[PDB]
Amino acid sequence: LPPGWEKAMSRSSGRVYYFNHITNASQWERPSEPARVRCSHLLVKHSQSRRPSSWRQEKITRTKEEALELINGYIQKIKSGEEDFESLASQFSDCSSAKARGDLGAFSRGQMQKPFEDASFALRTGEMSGPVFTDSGIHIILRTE
Ligand SMILES: O=C(CCCO)NCc1ccc(F)cc1
Repeated sequence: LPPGWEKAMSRSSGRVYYFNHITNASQWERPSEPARVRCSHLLVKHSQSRRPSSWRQEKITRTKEEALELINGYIQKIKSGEEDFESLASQFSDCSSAKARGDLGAFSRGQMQKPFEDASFALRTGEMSGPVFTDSGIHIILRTE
């Protein structure tokens, strides 16, 4: 029963699943620290972001609820294989790292905003987060190293 993870029950199907309250990931199978990790991310900003502006939009006006809907939609397409994380990050991430397919490079604890850092270090290599909230907006995080 690894830390961060809990058992839960599907409302629609009644089948057990597992949920991580640090990364907001959820999955059906029973789940399986380094100085540094490397992550990519897809950021969707909203009107309450620290700076409501990006390379995509001079004035970001979408609500925090609308931003969460967009994040949820991207997660669905990534999990179905219909779209690649890197493709969606390049097209739709409100972070300048979109130009690098979302790649932020490597970082230690104490550099990123805390909810982002905690989710990044709690992911296993290759694992992707659910929606992660920071003062910048809502993130999907992919731990690559
Ligand atoms: O430089 C890299 C990747 C480095 C090698 O892995 N990405 C560009 C970038 C990173 C963080 C940003 F906040 C904005 C842009």
